[PDB]
Amino acid sequence: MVCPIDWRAFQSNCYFPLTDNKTWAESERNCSGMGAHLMTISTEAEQNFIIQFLDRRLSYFLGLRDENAKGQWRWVDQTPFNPRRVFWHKNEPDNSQGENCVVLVYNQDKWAWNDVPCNFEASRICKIPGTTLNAENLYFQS
Repeated sequence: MVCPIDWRAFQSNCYFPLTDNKTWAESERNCSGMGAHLMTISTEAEQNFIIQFLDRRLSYFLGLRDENAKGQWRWVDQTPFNPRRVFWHKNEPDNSQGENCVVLVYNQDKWAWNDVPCNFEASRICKIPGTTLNAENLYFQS
């Protein structure tokens, strides 16, 4: 909720969109170190509000990880797989195989989850919890 500079405060979380080129592995790697995680869509509002900050052309990595077509859809954050909230793009062929990580892509003029090889580089969203309250002496040291 309280976050540095341009982190979009929403509810209790903060979401920062990046248009740089990173793999899902590197985006998870560059995130988390900031106390944040990749864009983990907890609510349909998380989605519908973040796509207002996202550019209608880039594809932004989400925190949904599967690591071998295991069926282990988990958000790298804490958020479990939302059974009521699965926003697939469509019956999308793409190229997804092996490791599969969903991104928010604007295609067919619709924002939706598109799962792509996590070794692919694309844009990303980083989400940090309102942990700034805990970072009082923490960041005072750091």
